[PDB]
Amino acid sequence: TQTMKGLDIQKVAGTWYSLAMAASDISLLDAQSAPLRVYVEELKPTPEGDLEILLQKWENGECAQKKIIAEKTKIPAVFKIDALNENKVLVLDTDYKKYLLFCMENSAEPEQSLACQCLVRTPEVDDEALEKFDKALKALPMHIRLSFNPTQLEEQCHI
Amino acid sequence: TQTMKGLDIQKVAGTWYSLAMAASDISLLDAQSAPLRVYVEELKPTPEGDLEILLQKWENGECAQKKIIAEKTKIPAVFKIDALNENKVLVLDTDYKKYLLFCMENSAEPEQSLACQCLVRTPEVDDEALEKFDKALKALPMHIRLSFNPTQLEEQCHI
Ligand SMILES: [Zn+2]
Ligand SMILES: [Zn+2]
Ligand SMILES: [Zn+2]
Ligand SMILES: [Zn+2]
Ligand SMILES: [Zn+2]
Ligand SMILES: [Zn+2]
Repeated sequence: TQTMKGLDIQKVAGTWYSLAMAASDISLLDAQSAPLRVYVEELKPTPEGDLEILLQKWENGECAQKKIIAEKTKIPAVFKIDALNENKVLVLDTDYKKYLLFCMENSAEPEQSLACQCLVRTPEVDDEALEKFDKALKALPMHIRLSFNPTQLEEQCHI
Repeated sequence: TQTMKGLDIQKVAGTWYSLAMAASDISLLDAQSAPLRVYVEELKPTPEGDLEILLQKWENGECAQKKIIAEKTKIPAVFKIDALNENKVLVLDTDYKKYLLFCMENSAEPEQSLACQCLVRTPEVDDEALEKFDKALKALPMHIRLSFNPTQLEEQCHI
């Protein structure tokens, strides 16, 4: 799994939308109740160089907002978390203005816990971003891949 | 959507397993409760040239067996059904001995109803069949794609 070189984490700040999702195990994304079925609303980088990830997630028959604190590490573009039974956030690529690709995994069991997403800044299907997502997914052993249509992209998590 | 030329429907008879699934709309396969989340157990061709499709499907908190009668039509490899809010079964390709690729759709709304599967005769992940599945999927506008691991392939529909 190759991460991004020369990530300036301050420039990913602002609103985002989850466009596409992929995972190594089907049950990680199967249904809205799935453990890693999460929709990113906002990335908030901190002065220390950490990354706060604001997202929506299905729980108790409703979409609830969660904040995840990703601590920076000695490896660039890799952040430590303690949520969703995952411990690492990996930023694969971003142009800052349009798209951002990232993955979540558990270091102990990366084959059974790898979930990757393609984010966009506006709720519009960007074919360029999807091409870069699929290109990055070639090396990884993914068993499920999702891509939201324009309607679903606007709705994100919803009942 | 291009169907198979020279299909001998008698030779698809016997046990099958659903290896991979793809659909044009996410909600068609999202979760076991999804309308087109079906697992093919057996294909039974009839003397008239029809195709009985035996499958398992989630309903009322349990996997229930369903039989679908696919009537042959003036087009080879295309069969008429009246189930799952679909009206057509399309056989894309098969070698008879290992794999079979097929799709289901509603003629009225093919973009919102297209669901395609890759079947294998034994519960073992066949990379060759998946390559042919993905090759056939290139032309179609799929928004979700699933591929079962060895464990899931053996379980098919299960609580
Ligand atoms: Zn601070
Ligand atoms: Zn910190
Ligand atoms: Zn579409
Ligand atoms: Zn008969
Ligand atoms: Zn008949
Ligand atoms: Zn695998």
